[PDB]
Amino acid sequence: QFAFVFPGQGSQTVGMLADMAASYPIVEETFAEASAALGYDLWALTQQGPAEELNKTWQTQPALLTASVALYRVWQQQGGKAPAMMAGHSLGEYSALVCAGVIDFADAVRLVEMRGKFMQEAVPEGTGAMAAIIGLDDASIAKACEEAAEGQVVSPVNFNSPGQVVIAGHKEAVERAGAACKAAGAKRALPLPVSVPSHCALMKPAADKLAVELAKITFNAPTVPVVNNVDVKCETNGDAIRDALVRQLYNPVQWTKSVEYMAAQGVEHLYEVGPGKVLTGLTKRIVDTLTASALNEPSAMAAAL
Repeated sequence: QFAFVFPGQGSQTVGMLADMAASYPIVEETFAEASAALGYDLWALTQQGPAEELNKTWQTQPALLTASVALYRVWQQQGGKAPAMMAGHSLGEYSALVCAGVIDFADAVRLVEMRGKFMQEAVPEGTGAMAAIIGLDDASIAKACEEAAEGQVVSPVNFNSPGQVVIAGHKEAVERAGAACKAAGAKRALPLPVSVPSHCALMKPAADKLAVELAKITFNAPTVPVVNNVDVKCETNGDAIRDALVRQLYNPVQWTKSVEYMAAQGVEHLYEVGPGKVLTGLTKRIVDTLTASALNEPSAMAAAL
């Protein structure tokens, strides 16, 4: 039994899905529905860039959501069975929720565009930072972050695997926290091309505004279980899912535990339904008997079907 996992911001690249689109017309059909909802040509953006445009997060998010949904749609169209469960990393949670039938596709597309805008404006450029902490246990990182905060905000924001954790917050505190992490034994503290300090308390006022938009959108019951980032819970009540998306934005993404949870439910393989191979690469680092592979190239897609 397999699950579908859906990647988040960082997995996009200019040219993504080009080959899948050439094998499967539904890809561009899907991107055209999205483009109609956004008022610009999403496909052309993903194929032509430039990268700097594709990496603006109010454009990244709809781009990635649409990419993942298109891949899902290819799977379904070609007779693929439903996954036992789904989970999506950050933005990817929206993708899962679309594919599980909870949010209308066009609704989600507009939604994550607004999400992106709320996030971007949350904090002035140059006030926030993210760092990748490499080779330190979760708990030592939390302590390091607590000690370093000193009335500013910094905390773990992605638990991606054992020994791979992202922190974020105010620039200065993220610096303090990196250093404390090194002092505690971390192999690396690598600064990321971030700005937007997502998934810490700085996103609150963005989350409040997201809540207002989410309430405008019909949420349906999921047709397959979706394990959420915030609680590692499969909610089925629309308003509970809604609430989980709000809380998701200013709380850490529990990817490690979500992947452990899926394995604990009997899942044996994760298909990454999205561009890139980020989540695929995490998988074995979380549970070394779990396998994973990506479904963004036609051959892989065929081999899996």
